[PDB]
Formats: sequence, C-alpha cells, structure tokens
Amino acid sequence: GMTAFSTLNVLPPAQLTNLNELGYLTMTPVQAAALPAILAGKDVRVQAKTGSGKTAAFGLGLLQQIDASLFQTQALVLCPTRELADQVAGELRRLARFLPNTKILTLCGGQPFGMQRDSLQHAPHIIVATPGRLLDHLQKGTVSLDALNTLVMDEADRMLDMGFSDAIDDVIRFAPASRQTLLFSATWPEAIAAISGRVQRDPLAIEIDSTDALPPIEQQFYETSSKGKIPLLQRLLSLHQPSSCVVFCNTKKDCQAVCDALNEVGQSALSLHGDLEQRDRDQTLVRFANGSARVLVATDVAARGLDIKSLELVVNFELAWDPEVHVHRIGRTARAGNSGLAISFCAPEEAQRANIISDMLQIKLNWQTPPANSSIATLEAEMATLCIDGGKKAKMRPGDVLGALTGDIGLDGADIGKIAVHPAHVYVAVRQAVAHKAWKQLQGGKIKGKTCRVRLLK
Amino acid sequence: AFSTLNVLPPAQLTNLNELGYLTMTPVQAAALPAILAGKDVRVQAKTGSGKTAAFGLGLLQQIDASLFQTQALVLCPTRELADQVAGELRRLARFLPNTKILTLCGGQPFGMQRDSLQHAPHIIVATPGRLLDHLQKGTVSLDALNTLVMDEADRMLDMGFSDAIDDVIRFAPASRQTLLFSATWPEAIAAISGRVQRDPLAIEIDSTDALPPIEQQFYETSSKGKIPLLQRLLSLHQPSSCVVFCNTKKDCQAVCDALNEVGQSALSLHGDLEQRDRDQTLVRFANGSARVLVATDVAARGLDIKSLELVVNFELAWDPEVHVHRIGRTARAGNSGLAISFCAPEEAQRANIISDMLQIKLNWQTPPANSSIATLEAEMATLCIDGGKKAKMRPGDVLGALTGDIGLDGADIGKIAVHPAHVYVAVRQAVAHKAWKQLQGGKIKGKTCRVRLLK
RNA sequence: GGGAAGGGUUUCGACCCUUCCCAAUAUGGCUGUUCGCCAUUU
RNA sequence: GGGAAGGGUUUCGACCCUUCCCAAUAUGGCUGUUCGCCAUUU
Ligand SMILES: Nc1ncnc2c1ncn2[C@@H]1O[C@H](COP(=O)(O)OP(=O)(O)O)[C@@H](O)[C@H]1O
Ligand SMILES: Nc1ncnc2c1ncn2[C@@H]1O[C@H](COP(=O)(O)OP(=O)(O)O)[C@@H](O)[C@H]1O
Ligand code: BEF
Ligand code: BEF
Ligand SMILES: [Mg+2]
Ligand SMILES: [Mg+2]
Repeated sequence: GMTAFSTLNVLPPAQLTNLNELGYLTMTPVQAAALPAILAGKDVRVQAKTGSGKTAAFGLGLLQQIDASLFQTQALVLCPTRELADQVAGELRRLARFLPNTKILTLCGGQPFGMQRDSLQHAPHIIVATPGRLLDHLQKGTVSLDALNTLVMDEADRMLDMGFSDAIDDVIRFAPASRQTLLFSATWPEAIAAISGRVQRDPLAIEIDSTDALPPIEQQFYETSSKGKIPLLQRLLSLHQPSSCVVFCNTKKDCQAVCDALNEVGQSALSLHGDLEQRDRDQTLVRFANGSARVLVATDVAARGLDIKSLELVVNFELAWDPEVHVHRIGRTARAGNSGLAISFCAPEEAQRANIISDMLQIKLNWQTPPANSSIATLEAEMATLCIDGGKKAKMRPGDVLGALTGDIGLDGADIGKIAVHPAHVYVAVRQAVAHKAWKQLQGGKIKGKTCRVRLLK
Repeated sequence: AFSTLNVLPPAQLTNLNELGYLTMTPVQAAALPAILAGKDVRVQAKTGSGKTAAFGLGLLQQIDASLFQTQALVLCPTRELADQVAGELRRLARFLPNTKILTLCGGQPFGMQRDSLQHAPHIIVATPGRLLDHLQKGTVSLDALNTLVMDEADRMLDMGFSDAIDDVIRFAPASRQTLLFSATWPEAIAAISGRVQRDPLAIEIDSTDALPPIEQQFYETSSKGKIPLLQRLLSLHQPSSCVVFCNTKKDCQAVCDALNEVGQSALSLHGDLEQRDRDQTLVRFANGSARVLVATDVAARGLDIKSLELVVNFELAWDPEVHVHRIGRTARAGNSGLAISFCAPEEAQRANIISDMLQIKLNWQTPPANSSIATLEAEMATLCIDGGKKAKMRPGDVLGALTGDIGLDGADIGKIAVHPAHVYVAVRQAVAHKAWKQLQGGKIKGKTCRVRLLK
C-alpha cells in the first residue's frame, strides 16, 4: 500500500536525501497520485483530504523544474491569507534544501513595501504571494512573470470564488499562457470546478478522497442560543481541559468578544482576525503555535491551510456560511494521520446549516447534552514567548539561539519550546516559570558575540 | 547687463551679482533670448567666452523645483568637462533651493549613481557611455525632459559618437528643446546637425577664425630635439601654468616623465590612468600643485583653468578644430595667452591646414643659440580629506578647521574644491607637511577625517 | 524604516487612504575661519 | 562598494574585462547547545 518517493524515479538523489532527513519517509495519497502527472508538465486540478500534504505535493513538482543558476522568477504560488502564504513559503524553503541558493520570496500585505522592493532586485526563484501585494508589484514593475514555469493556486476553490476571481484574473494577465498550472484544494464545488478550466489547458482532474471522505474527526453538536454560547464555550473548555483549541466565529466582532470573554474568565485565549495589525497577527499565530496560549479565537482567516502541529480541539462557535468552510475549519485538527475533536454550537437560526453539513458528509449529527452549571476551571498557558531582534537578516539559527539559551545564561534544554526563525525577528518558547528569568538574563546577554534586544511577549 | 529680457527671477539677478557675472558676454546676450523662449539653437562662439553659463541660464528657467523627475540633460565628450559643467550649473542654481544636479560619467562606481539616482535629479550632466548604460538598465527616465544640451556638439556628432548619440536620443522624447553649443563647427558636421533639432536657429557670434587674444608662435624642430626644446622653452618662459598637448598617450606620459626628470614638476592626464588619478591631477594642476600639465586631446575641449599662462602643442593636432580648441584653453574670460607649437618636418601639412583656418601668417621663432634648463618648483601642494558631500563638507568648514586649530593662517591656503567623496585643499609647500601631520587628529566638523598629502 | 493614532472598503479574506513622533554613512540644498540649519525618501 | 595591481579597445575620447585584499540586518542558501561556512551583487 505504501509508495516511496523513489518510485517517481525522477527526483534527484539530493532531493531523496532531503525528504528522508525532513521526515518524508513515504508518499501520501495526494503526492503519489498527483506528482508523476505534475512533473510531466500537465495542468492539474487536485482534491484531497485536509492535512494529507498537498503543500509538499505541489512543491516537489514545482522545485523539480527550477533552474537555480537563472536567478529569475519561474514559479508562483497564490494563497488566500497572509499566514498561509508564510507557511507555504516556509515549507517550500525546507523542501528546497537539495538546491543551494534557492531564493523564495513572500509577497503579502502588512509587510513593508520598500523592503519587498529592495529584496526584489535580486529576483527570486519562487514567489509565494497573496494577490493584493503581488498585483501591486506587478503594476509597479518589480516582479517579472516572464520566464515563469509553474503557477499554483493553493485552496483554489477560494481563489476562484466570486471574491478572488477578479484579482486572480488581474494577476494572470502578467503571466504567460505557456505555463503549467496547478489548482490544489480540499473542497471543490462543482459550480467552481466548471469555471476552473479557464486557467488550465486540458487539465487532469484528480479527486482522491470523496466529498464525504474525511480524516478521523469526531464531531459533537450542542443545541444552544446566541446568549448561551459564551457560557457554554467556557463550560466545555473547563470540561475537556485541552492544550490546543481553535474557536471559529463568523465576524471579527464576535471573535474579539469571545476572546475577551474567555480571557476575563481566566482561560488563556488570543485573537486572530483581520482588524488587528499584521505584526499582532503574526505574533498571535506564533504564540498559539508554541503553546503560549491555550485557545485561539479566529475568524475564517485561520480556517484554510494552516497546519498547527497536534491541534486537539476545534469549536465552531457559529456554523460557517458554506459547508466547505466548515470542512476546512474542522480540518485544522487531525492533521497528518492524527485524530481530533470538532464541537459545533447551533442556535435555532442555524439548524438548517447543520443539516446541509449532515447531508454533505453522510454523517449523523451526534447531538450532545450541554454540561451542568459548574465553577469554571482556568486554562493557563504552559509557556511564554520571547521575541529577539534578529531573524534571517541577522544570520540567527535555532542552533545558536538554543546555544545561547543553554550556554552563558545557564538554562535547561528541556525548558525550551519551539524556536521559530522569522525574517526580522526570532521567537523562542520558554516554560512559564523560567520565561521571565530568561528574558531578564538575555537583555544583558550575548548571542553570536552580539548583544540583542529581547522582549517578553506580554 | 542682465536686467534685460525680463525672464530671469529676481533671486537669479542678485545671484549673478554675487558670482561676479556683472555683464552679459556676446554669446549670452545674443543666445539667451532665443534659448529661454523655447527655440532649438545651434551656437558658435569664442573659446572661453561663457557658453557654459549661456546654455545653463536657459536650462534653469524651465525647471520645476517641485517635480522630482529629470528635466534637463547635458552631454559632454569627457568626464572632467562633465564635472566642470555640473559644478557650473550647481553654482548657478543657488536661487532655486534644493536643486539636485547629478553627474553620470565613467570612472565613477555604478553604486553611488544607482543609489543617488532613485531620488531623480532635476538636471543630469553625463557622458554618453554611462548615461546609455543607465538608460538600458532603466534607472533614468527621460520622459519628462524639457531641454537637451550638447556642449562641444561637433565632437558629440562626429563618427566617434554617432551611434552612441543616436542610441541616447532613442530614449529621449521628440517633443523637446535642443541646444547645440560649440566653439568650432566643421561645415560637414553642421550639415548633419539638423537631425536632432526642430527648425534650428543658427547663432554664429564669433567667426570660425575669430579667436580670443591668443598669441601663437611656431618652432622648427626635429623629432628627437622636441623634448630638449620643450625643456629649454619652459625654462626660458618660466611660466606658472602650462599645458602641453600630445597626440598619443605614450608620447604624453613620456613627455611628462622627461619634464619630471629635469625636475620641472609636471603631471600627466591621459586615458590610461585611473579616473581617480585623472581627477586628482586636474585638481592639483588647477590649484597650483604643478607647473606643467602634459595631456592628450582629452583636455583639449571645454576645460576651464583659471589664468592659464602657456599652451604648448608638442605635436600638431590631427584636425585643425582640435588645435583651435586646445589653444583656446588660455586667454579665457578676457585675458591674454601664449600658444607655442612645435612643427617637425613631418607636420608641415597640418601647420598649413591650421594657417588656412585662422587666416594668419605663422610667426616662426628662432630659439637662442643655447639656453640652460632651469627647474620649475610647484608653489604649493594639495591635501585630500575624506568626506566630500557624504559628510556635507563645506568650504567654510575646511577653512575654519585649517586656521587656529592647526596654526597656519588663511594666506597659506589655496583653492578649496568640494567633491562628492573627498575635498581637496591647496596649501603652500612650506606649511604643507605641518598641515598634514597636525590634521591627523581629526578636528573637522566634530568628525575625525582621514587626510592625505597627494604627493 | 520603527512606534503610536485614525478613517474607507468589510459576512470573511484580500485590499485602499489620512496625522504626528522619532531613527538614517537614504538622498539633495546653504555666505571660504568648521562642530550646525532646511527639503524629499526608507 | 572601500582599497589596490593590471589586461582589452586604443589617433583621441567615450568604453569593456580580469586577479588579490578588505565589508557590508545589501540579496539569499547551510547542522535545535551560540561566536561560523558560500552564492551573488554594491
Ligand atoms: N509524506 C509525508 N510524510 C510525513 N509528513 C508529511 C508528508 N507530507 C506532508 N507532511 C506533513 O503533514 C502536514 C501536511 O500539511 P499540508 O501540506 O498543509 O496538508 P494539506 O495541504 O493537505 O492541508 C505538514 O506538517 C507536512 O509537513
Ligand atoms: N558673464 C560673465 N562674466 C564674467 N565671467 C564669466 C561670465 N560668464 C562666464 N564667465 C566665466 O568665464 C569662463 C568661461 O567658461 P566657459 O563658459 O566654459 O567658456 P566657453 O563655454 O566659451 O568655452 C568660466 O570661468 C565662467 O565662469
Ligand atoms: F488542506 Be490543508 F488545510 F492545506
Ligand atoms: F566651449 Be568652452 F571652451 F567650454
Ligand atoms: Mg494547503
Ligand atoms: Mg564649454
């Protein structure tokens, strides 16, 4: 049943070694079924489950035709959100370790335009982007989509909907028709699939898992009202006591209100919506990833594509407008063979929305009884996050950040979480008790023989 | 008088009085009204009669100090002439605050040009080589060009610069004003001149043989005896400023080496030296750090050296226009000058072509039966202080630093020239090393600067 | 560029504009006895 | 790019290229116990 990456017999041995080191020991169904047709040059439209590895699936076929000696853009990837753009760019950077000096650049809003322009002079090999800033660079004349080879659209059903299709049509004009086009998504409405064929030539359709074929996700539904949702959420949080929970809302107002309620209650919760600053969005995502926050209250911005390692619980505070969005947001848990729980709240006005979800997945809604009134148990964050002014621009790697952590300041390697290396900064998770001591001792410390400013993400 | 035509702003009229431009020269008074009216002009005038200011004054009335896009372009045959014209234009544009005038020419690194070119300058003085490179790489956008000036157009329009000038015009919009200035105009080039102009008005102030008060003497000598004759004549005239022109670069360097071997303090300017060396040599010779400057035809056009005493045609130029240009380096701005020319038996042809062009009988001189060879010591040396415009070095800064803080008074300090990356200052030879070694501290505008004796 | 402060669009994304504050060996302008003063930009 | 040493074109200009230093949160690539390796460009 298993299929190794060498069965494609077209990847270089360096790429096989890289995949073996990165932990890609066996191909997932999407990769095994789509890669040979992709790297043969076919325009492809691929559907797969949530968390089955479509990102690396198109990234391998993207990298296979990248001339590193050219130093010109020959691969473009389009994402619907900025955080997913960063994540896809990072996964592609890790995959592109068999090609030295492979410059991949991220173009999305929030970031400074001048820095992107100054970095865009040394033309990058691959560009992961959102249509907004990419359309700006194409109009001002900084991105050259001329020697372009592959154009990938991740979560393509969202990129071709009524909202993004106009910006996408504006973008594809700067791209040549003599290109390969890959359209990857987890859900494909037939009304969207019919229109999809306007950016591909004789596309190969690859539906791998059926519409109701989902990863191991147990679902529970609680019947409640609009006012009773917040106390019910607090009760369910104090009942299960999870470590990784994402609460999805339908508006930014509801999102921020639920976050404030869970915080005043005493349960560790951060907020991720489109009204905060992009710095706040990036740092909130980082903090929630490294366990500096128990709950992440987020709108549909964090519903597609995001890969939060070992997410335990998803809570539909309000059912999404479309059932595809429901599938995407419950797919945040049970990623890469894992399992998970997705509990959805249902007010009287949304009982119909839960029925299309029932008919689309062929599942019987496991309506659960709400818990009894109890005093709420607080959910504390296991650790905190330190932000160090450094990043890739300052040539800082996880090895030296960990070295400075267990070197002169004298801490323990077991009290250190994930070290994320961002372009301008580097974030490091440190257990709650040791966090403040580490921050105080690092302000007067030296990393790579240089004193660096550090801030405890309070 | 500059009170006429009622086009110049009141600030510029007061500015001209500050810079010493009291009266209008013939070329200026006859050309400016047609220039700042929008007409394309082709002007011929005396060497050293003010053509630079003539085209620069019209090249500043039609500039928008608010629009930070390019608006003018001047083309020169050499890099030093480009620097000179840029400095002249900056000195004129003191009435328009925050007026950026850039210099695009070879020898300079591409990086400073690329970085300073993102903030588009109002005027660009350039050589066709680097300007074309910037136009191809897409760093200069001539779409908003109002006026295009070509100084010494007969050299810019000959067969050597024909393809380059055409490729540069290719990037320029046709709807533009065009000014073509020169001292000499060969009729064959004047016929073709109309290809970059719209119904051009020809303004020939001075005739082709109407020269400034330059006295010319011709000496009969063999090829071997040229260098001894030069060493004897330099000792005999004992000049303060002398420029010796040669026909090849190796002849130039050899003549310079011989003049140094007889201890007559000569510097060299030719196309095989580093551009840093060329610029520093021109600076040193200008401020009086050398008595003799041996140069090829690179220094034959445009260069304005204040009160040049003597010109020496070691070899007669291949073309008569080049001869007129290289002898016009003396007797500028109403002064007089002397131009001695050696004529070997192999050069009698060109001496007649010259005599036909100027319509004068050649004064063939007889040297003394024998004269010794005296030395020629330079009156002062030059110090190069790092900084320039990066540190926003001002002449007042260098002057106030050299006085008191080191010891020497203002009488021992010569010409101060502020360049982009450095600043050069002339100091008497006696107080030269004392100044250098007391300047090693670094009391130069609160920032210690590396100073060096150019030697 | 880095901090603040707002609007516009807005189911959600992706976006579109406004004001101060400092940083800049980011660029330029200023009288020939210096250590400074103004204008654009990142 | 800051310093150098040259070659080619070579009537003269305007130009083209190479070798050694040096150093750049200039543009990126590289090992979860830090003070580094190398690919461009300036
Ligand atoms: N072949 C594989 N073996 C093991 N892990 C994989 C493999 N492919 C992908 N992964 C990991 O599983 C997760 C899949 O994330 P993702 O690619 O976004 O799934 P999808 O794109 O389908 O939503 C990532 O953490 C990825 O690194
Ligand atoms: N109206 C004027 N009055 C006095 N001096 C002038 C005037 N115009 C120009 N000059 C000076 O006389 C010299 C002429 O330089 P230049 O204009 O290049 O002569 P030309 O262009 O004819 O070869 C320069 O030093 C210039 O500053
Ligand atoms: F389908 Be996964 F969320 F990229
Ligand atoms: F035309 Be002049 F000699 F600069
Ligand atoms: Mg994905
Ligand atoms: Mg002139």
